[PDB]
Amino acid sequence: GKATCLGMDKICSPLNDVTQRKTQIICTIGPSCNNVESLIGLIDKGMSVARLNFSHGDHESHFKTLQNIREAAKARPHSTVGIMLDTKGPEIRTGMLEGGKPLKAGQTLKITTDYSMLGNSECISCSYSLLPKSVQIGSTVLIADGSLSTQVLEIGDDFIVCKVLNSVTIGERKNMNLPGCVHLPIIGDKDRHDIVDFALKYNLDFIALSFVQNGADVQLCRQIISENTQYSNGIPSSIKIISKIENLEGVINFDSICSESDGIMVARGDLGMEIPPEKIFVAQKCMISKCNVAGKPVVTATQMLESMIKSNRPTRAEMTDVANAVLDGSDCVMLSGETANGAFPFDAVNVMSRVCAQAETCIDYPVLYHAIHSSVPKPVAVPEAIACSAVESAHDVNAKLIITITETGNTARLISKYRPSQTIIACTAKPEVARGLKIARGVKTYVLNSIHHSEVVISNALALAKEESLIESGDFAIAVHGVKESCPGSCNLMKIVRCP
Amino acid sequence: GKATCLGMDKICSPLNDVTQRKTQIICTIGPSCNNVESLIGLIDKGMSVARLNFSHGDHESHFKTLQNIREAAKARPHSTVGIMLDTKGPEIRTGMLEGGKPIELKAGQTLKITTDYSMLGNSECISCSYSLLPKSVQIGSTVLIADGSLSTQVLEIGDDFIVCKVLNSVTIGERKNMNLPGCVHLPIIGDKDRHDIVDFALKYNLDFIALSFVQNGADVQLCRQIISENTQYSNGIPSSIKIISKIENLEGVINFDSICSESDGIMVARGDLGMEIPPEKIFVAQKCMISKCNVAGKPVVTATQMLESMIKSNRPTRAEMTDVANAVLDGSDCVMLSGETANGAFPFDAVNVMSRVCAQAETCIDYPVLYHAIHSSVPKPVAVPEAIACSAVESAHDVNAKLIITITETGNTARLISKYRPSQTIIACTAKPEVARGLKIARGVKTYVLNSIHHSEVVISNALALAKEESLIESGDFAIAVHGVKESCPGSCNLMKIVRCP
Amino acid sequence: GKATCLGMDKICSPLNDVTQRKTQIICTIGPSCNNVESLIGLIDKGMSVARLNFSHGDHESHFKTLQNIREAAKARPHSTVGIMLDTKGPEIRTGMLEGGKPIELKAGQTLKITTDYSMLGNSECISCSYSLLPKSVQIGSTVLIADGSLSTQVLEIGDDFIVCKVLNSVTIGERKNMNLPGCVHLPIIGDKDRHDIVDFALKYNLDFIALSFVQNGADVQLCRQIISENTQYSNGIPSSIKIISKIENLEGVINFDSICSESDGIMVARGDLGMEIPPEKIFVAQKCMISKCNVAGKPVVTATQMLESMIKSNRPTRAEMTDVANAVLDGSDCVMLSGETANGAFPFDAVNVMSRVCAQAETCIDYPVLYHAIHSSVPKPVAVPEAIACSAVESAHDVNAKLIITITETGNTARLISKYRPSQTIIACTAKPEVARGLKIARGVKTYVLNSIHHSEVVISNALALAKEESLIESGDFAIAVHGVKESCPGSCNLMKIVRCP
Amino acid sequence: GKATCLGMDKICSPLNDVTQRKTQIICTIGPSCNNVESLIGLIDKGMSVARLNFSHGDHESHFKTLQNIREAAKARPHSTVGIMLDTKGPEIRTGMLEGGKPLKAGQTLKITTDYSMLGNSECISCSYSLLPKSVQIGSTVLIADGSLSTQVLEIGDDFIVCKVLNSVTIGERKNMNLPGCVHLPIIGDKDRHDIVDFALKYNLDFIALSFVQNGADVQLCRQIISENTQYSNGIPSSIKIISKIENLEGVINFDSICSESDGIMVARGDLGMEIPPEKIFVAQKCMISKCNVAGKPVVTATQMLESMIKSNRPTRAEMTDVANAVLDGSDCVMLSGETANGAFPFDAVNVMSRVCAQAETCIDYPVLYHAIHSSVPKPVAVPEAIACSAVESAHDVNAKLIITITETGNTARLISKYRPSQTIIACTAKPEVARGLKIARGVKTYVLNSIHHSEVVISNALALAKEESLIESGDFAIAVHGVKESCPGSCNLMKIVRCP
Ligand SMILES: Nc1ncnc2c1ncn2[C@@H]1O[C@H](COP(=O)(O)OP(=O)(O)O)[C@@H](O)[C@H]1O
Ligand SMILES: [Cl-]
Ligand SMILES: [Cl-]
Ligand SMILES: [Cl-]
Ligand SMILES: [Cl-]
Ligand SMILES: [K+]
Ligand SMILES: [K+]
Ligand SMILES: [K+]
Ligand SMILES: [K+]
Ligand SMILES: [Mg+2]
Ligand SMILES: [Mg+2]
Ligand SMILES: [Mg+2]
Ligand SMILES: [Mg+2]
Repeated sequence: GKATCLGMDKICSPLNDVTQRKTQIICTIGPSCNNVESLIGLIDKGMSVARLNFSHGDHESHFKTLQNIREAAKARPHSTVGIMLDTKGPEIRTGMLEGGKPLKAGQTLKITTDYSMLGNSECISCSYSLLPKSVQIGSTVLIADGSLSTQVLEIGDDFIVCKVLNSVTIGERKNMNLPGCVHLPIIGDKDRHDIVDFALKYNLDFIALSFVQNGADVQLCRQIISENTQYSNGIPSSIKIISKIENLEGVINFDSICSESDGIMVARGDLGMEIPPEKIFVAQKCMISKCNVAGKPVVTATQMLESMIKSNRPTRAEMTDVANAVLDGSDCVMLSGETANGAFPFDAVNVMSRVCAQAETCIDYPVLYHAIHSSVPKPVAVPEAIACSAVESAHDVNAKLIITITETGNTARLISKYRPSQTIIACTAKPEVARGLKIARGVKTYVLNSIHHSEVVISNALALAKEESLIESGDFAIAVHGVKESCPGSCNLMKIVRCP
Repeated sequence: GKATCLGMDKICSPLNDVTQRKTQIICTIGPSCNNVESLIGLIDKGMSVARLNFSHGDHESHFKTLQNIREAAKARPHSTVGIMLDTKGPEIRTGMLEGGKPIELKAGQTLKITTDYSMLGNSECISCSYSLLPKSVQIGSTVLIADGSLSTQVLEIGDDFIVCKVLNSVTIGERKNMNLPGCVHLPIIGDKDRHDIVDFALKYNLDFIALSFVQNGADVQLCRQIISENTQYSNGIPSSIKIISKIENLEGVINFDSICSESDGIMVARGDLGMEIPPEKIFVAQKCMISKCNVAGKPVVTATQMLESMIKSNRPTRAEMTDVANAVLDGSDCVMLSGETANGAFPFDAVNVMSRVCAQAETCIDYPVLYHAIHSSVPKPVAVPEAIACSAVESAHDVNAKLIITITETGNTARLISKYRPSQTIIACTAKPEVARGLKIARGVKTYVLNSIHHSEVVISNALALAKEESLIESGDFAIAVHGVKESCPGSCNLMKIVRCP
Repeated sequence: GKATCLGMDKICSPLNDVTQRKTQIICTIGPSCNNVESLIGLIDKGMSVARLNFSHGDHESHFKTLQNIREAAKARPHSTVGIMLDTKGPEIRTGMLEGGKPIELKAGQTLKITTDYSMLGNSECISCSYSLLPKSVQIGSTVLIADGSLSTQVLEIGDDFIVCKVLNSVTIGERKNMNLPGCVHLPIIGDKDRHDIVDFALKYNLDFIALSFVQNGADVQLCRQIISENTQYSNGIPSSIKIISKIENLEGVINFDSICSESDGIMVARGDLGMEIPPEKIFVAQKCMISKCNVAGKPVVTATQMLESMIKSNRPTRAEMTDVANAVLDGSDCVMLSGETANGAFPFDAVNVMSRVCAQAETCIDYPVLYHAIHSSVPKPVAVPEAIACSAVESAHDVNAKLIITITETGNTARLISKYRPSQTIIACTAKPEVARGLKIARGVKTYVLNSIHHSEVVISNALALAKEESLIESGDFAIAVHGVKESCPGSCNLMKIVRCP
Repeated sequence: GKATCLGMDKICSPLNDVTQRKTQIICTIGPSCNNVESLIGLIDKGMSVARLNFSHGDHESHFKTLQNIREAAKARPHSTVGIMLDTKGPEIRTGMLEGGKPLKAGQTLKITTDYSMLGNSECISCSYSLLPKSVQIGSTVLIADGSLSTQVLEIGDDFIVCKVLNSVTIGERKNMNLPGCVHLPIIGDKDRHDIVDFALKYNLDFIALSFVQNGADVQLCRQIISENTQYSNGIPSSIKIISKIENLEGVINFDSICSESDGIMVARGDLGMEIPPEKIFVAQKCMISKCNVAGKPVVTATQMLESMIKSNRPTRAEMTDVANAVLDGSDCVMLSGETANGAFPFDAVNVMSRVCAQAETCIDYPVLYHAIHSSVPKPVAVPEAIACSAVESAHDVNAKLIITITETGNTARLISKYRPSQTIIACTAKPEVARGLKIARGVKTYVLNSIHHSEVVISNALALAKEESLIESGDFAIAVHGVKESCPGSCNLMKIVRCP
């Protein structure tokens, strides 16, 4: 480690201190940060994308929250905020309890498939009616992100009984996992409805597709998008499909899924089920690596600052956990309970940002570039060659910025794949192109009315980047754009400019 | 990363973990595992080294525990257990609480801290071992307690006390450590520490001195002077006891290169590097120091308490396992259990978990990349043993050997092989038990203690037989054997055999 | 080697050499190719640079030849021809023979050598230009004649002569060069050489001074002082004429690093490094000096006469072609024809052969290995032009471009691109002819001279059109274009375009 | 180039001077060095292998020469000399002339298929009776190692007429080449006879198989060896087959030929025919590289010191030519006319040796080892792993020698493949194993009565190597051998010993 020890040589000196975070941040929006004032708070602390978990909320609160995010967005024109719909999918939920939270290690616990039943510390409810017919005796049934472990003793007609293996006092519409076993579709009636009549209807940027198990699941979601063009004038939506790997089937079929998807989302808590706890990091590190090579953005969806749901400070363990997620090659990190129903959403996003910024300094960039550069077969398409020259030139002359003028975001995604030390600024006229880039590592975006006068776009971008403390006068920047006529002809070029 | 994805390809198949842990494990010995039956329990779950924290216990319990470890050692002749004395040094401690029970401090509350150690403290007022506490703190100063779990800010400074605003909701017990601003106001090696080194570590022939709060090369040179001067208990030959320098402050990090060079090993804990290094920067220091050690060929211990939840629980968290795995991937030779073994409800389960996670994380190491990295760091020409060490590791990989055997009087070649970080378990065959124990912080070194090492053919036969009974190798598998010949080689020489297990 | 075996896979298929030579060619101008029609002949077969060896000719023939080269230049506007003055320097020459005819010396015979230059010599007695010849030789000393083709051993030393035992059966002509023991007894830059530089090279605005027998940096600094002091013929601006230091003795080899640094290029001949370096060691020196030049980014010329057989024959030998190929593979920017063009029977055929062999040897270069080698030799950060140069060469490879175009007022970026040794022909577009001519020793640089370079879009259009008519590129093929923008970039900048040939 | 410039740094210093040649040397035996005193002369100057070109000589002179080589061999017990039979094969020869040597550019030259005809400067003879029926008009016919070029004007019943393209005065049973066109077998009646009743009969070491065109040609030669066991007690001879690539067919089929053969022989003069002169080096460099990877010894058979047939000194061009042959990766070089019918055989071998020694110092060994090491797939057989450790250890501790005790020469051939800077000494009880190793780069051999006491073999080898100025007291040597019992078991090992 060379870059990591240059980091330690700075820790041992009096001096300024310069770090700008490139890892994108997803914030799960809920009661704790639902209003316009909180969402502006999250944007300032470094929210890249707003996540709506459609496992929670109702028709009314979903619409209200969308309006609040977009009102908060208008109050910060220099920050672009992506909006992600996270599908319910074939999840299984506990039913509601009598009053509040109930369970002691060694006890038996009954689970009924009558959801309309107020549960206690002996009998609880289950949303899955085929629960007895999809379980054997000795089967492990995990509850609440796999915090409560149980073993099935008895299987009835419309119930099961489970031996509790943990002392814990948590409940109320928490998730249930049935490892190795679930006769539910990946994209059900509700999910096809939520995609068409919310994600497509209100022109969202990301569908986080829950429990993806093979390429065909992603092809199905793409078919729904191409078939339902009613809310986009008859042009298929450019909304991005982020496949969530939540089970061993997904891991087995990763190569196919990763290829079909626009991105990948992995959580340690989900893979916990069928894959032994001491093996999960193997799967997570490999899938992230595979994504880095494929040039597909990967999100570490792991809840990594759990202590910050109740505390204003995290633990040292939690910071090391985030740092390793970044060093593993994560494009993007995610806050769940810390933002959605926690006491310190702003502090949680702030901590996540600072740790990410620090972990990014320990990346040996040369090693990483030459690794990815040698993975792509030659010859390549012009944009990918321009992308490489941008990243190479930037390093060679110690530029602080890479600016790309784009109608699609193609060149920005390609530059992001080569993982430069410099912040990427994607200058575009199309807001959905700007929002769509907000899971890509290191991509800030500037939304303009025109991109036709390249000299002016680069001038205005350098000026705005100056006011965002990304660059100073005399510093180098790489500018990248196409020319349509008299280049001669059409072309793509790369300028090494100086910030005035 | 290709080794990581070969790991994932196995997760998705019908087969049956075929993995042997190479990362060494230190177990802190205390009330929870003090007896002979518990210590045998720790050996079976994979204890490499027994740690005596001389911040705790008294003259009687220290000696009693030493006898118990060595009785447990006799009950497992095929496992070698190193014994480490961890010095008190210039630490600062909280006093006793009211007839026990851990107090629940609430964020926002005030906490008084007195210089009268003989005072039974409560959830408003606690004690401090350091009499110059008020004269070494300003108002607004952060004072960290219990491996920096409780953060507090000083409101008032009295004659012989301070008052502190608690910044955390947290539950802390008795005689926990305190950290104060600066870069240690006491001697590194005091009267007690020079006494503990000479009249315990040297007197009872221990294997490791874990030197607390090392701040520069001179601190290690001082400890070496004490060892060389005090030869009374070792017939007049300086003890070969190994000095493991603990980096517990920014001064130590600044002076690491010097410390690392002087020391036989290095010990780092995330919990100690609290203060002066911001929490979000510590991993930078820890990863760099571990890397530097890997290059230098000095064993490095991650002393971080990483399975804290297992002090009260039978199972760890998924976060804690990922934390251990990353410590191993970062390049740790050695991991450490503190509260999990010393005063916890599940010592055996804690060591078991640590072992299994370590074994899994080791499969994700890209070995070729790591070997060629370290091989190209050493300048040529080299000493014969280091050339033999490289050929052992190369040959082992080339023919897919399961074992590297070294017959040694010193442990020199074993330490060298360990530095090149082979996938194969190293077995150091020796007639000197202190050579065997001394190797137990070196990544991947198991040891076989014999009465003689004179007949090389027999030592290798017996080692392959023992390795067979330890499920390290099977019949028909290749092993690399490495030893010297004293006469008629011709002359003296060092050689490397590619043998087959019968 | 994989590029070499891709070459062999093409030798075994139905297709049709698609290859353009990048190695530059120097042609020595003399009686055999002195007229305007011959020089146009040399341009068409691939002459990069015209060499005037001022060891030969007189004031009149030098001026006449210069006019002929420049008239030939006007008759081929799309080809740029550099003009090189090769200094006499401290050389020693044989005198004239009896009304001509080359003498046949037989191994074992004696040969007398007199200090009376005005003496018509025979196959027993020849002349010498150096009056201190007897006073700078011992008995048994080896005296080499005609680029070290005739070896002789001194038997007797007289007042104003020596007698030598011939060691070779060989046929030598008039006014050939002599080499004597030591590490040059004359000035490097004499009265004649300072005169030839100022009142010919500078006076008539030549492009290269080939500085004979350079022995250290100070020799090159002296030549630079003469150029900077004598600005009379260039309006008071120091001439941008390029100094190519010739390493012709062991002193030069010893001091190479210094010489190479001071010089704009380097010239080495196997024939010169005769004596003090054993014949079987010369390739060691030549390969090393060429390598050093490749790293330093200074153009190096293999001045070795490699097609000697083609002075009398229409065809070369297979040995001579392998010799040229290896000169190119060794990393030569530039090759040279001497007798083959200057006084030979087949100048056009000689240049033609040199071109075809060079083109073939260039296909066997593993380019990736060569780029990453030179890229990792330069420390970061770098100047903008060198970063643009790298991106040009990388982009060119990545998208399989056939051309790299650079618009330049200096030739700076062209020289930098040339240093990274791309597979693509470089076209340096410039308004200054002396910038175009100055680039003609740089590997792979063709040049296009325009009246203006103000409209970048038009320069690139016209360059692609001209490159199309020179069979360098076809419609639909990619080209890299590289130039500065002076205003509204924003500001000034340097950029790289990936364009398509129409 | 690092090693090449360390060579130049030594050229510029006062100091000792230490080089030992590893490239093996083949000497073609003929009238100029036919007697016992000359052959001892060649051994001292550095002859590795004696070549009998069976295109020349008769039954009597072949046998006489074999006796002389073996008498010369007995007079130098510390030097092992391999003996190579070079087959006539499907070659074509000019007939004899009237008295002495005759031809002017532009003239016509008649060629008759009546071999029993004394030829002049208008009409010459040809050994190939099907010459008119295997040529078209405008076909190029090369004579005397392709020195005389001609174009065919007319084709008769039993003749052709050719336009001479060169002024040259050379003749008398010289070779003829017909590029692109020859209805002769690779192994004819004479060649099967020469192999069985000379090479096998008198227990020679190498068959240099002329004009090999594919794997099947080598398989045929191996069939002859396995079928004819009469002169070797019924055990197939371990004689080595060196396939000569003399035409484009051979180059096309190289991979197959190289795989089947024990070695490869390439001459620039032979490939000159069908492959344009300016392309030959491409073929030669590639085939040598391919051999280096495959671990098969390759001989540069090119006549490279032609000037030394008449002169006591070579040209600077000729030395550079030899040096490049070595740097290209040649295991072995060859003298033809320089030894066979030249004025200075001893000087020719001496020059070849000195140049080879110098060119070997310019080899960057690390680059070459890691190149070949990464070409072999793992896992490997024990001997190849021992071979690598030998070469690695040798470099790491700067050993001067690698000693291998062998019954087969297997480990010596493997060590030779990894191209160490150190001389390899193959200690063996079997002389034909010693002789068989003499084309392998850097292998000297010591023939003993026993190899059973390993300690004594290594002692005696270090002592002999001391007397051969290969090593001094205190210098390191690598020793490599098998142990049959009590290793424990059987094994192969590598010792780092010190020369006493
Ligand atoms: N849209 C929402 N409406 C109400 N509560 C929400 C919403 N989104 C999240 N939450 C709350 O915040 C928590 C954040 O966790 P998250 O990962 O989104 O859900 P889950 O508990 O299903 O894993 C949820 O558990 C829930 O208590
Ligand atoms: Cl943005
Ligand atoms: Cl052990
Ligand atoms: Cl040109
Ligand atoms: Cl030999
Ligand atoms: K969901
Ligand atoms: K302690
Ligand atoms: K000259
Ligand atoms: K033959
Ligand atoms: Mg969740
Ligand atoms: Mg502790
Ligand atoms: Mg000359
Ligand atoms: Mg021949």
